[PDB]
Amino acid sequence: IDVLLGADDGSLAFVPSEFSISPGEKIVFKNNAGFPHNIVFDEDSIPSGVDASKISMSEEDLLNAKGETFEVALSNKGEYSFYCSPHQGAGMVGKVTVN
Ligand SMILES: [Cu+2]
Repeated sequence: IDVLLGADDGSLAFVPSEFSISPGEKIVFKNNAGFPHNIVFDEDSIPSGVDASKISMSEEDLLNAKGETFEVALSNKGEYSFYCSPHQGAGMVGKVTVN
């Protein structure tokens, strides 16, 4: 599935920000607008025994050009909360369920 970082009007949002995938399905996060952006999974808000480090960016890492992507595949089922670190307070957060 594809997920925009930033809406086409420059809003600080994931598009879409809530979605479900099947296990081992890849997510392509693409830098669209209002970057730099990143994608961090909340270590306290993912399925038990998942290593966040394996599925996220560092808080200190950035995508800073139009069309940079980050891709991940999730296999444990459950809900995964993520955010963009610099824009978290703007409300650039999301949630995926692996079902
Ligand atoms: Cu952002």
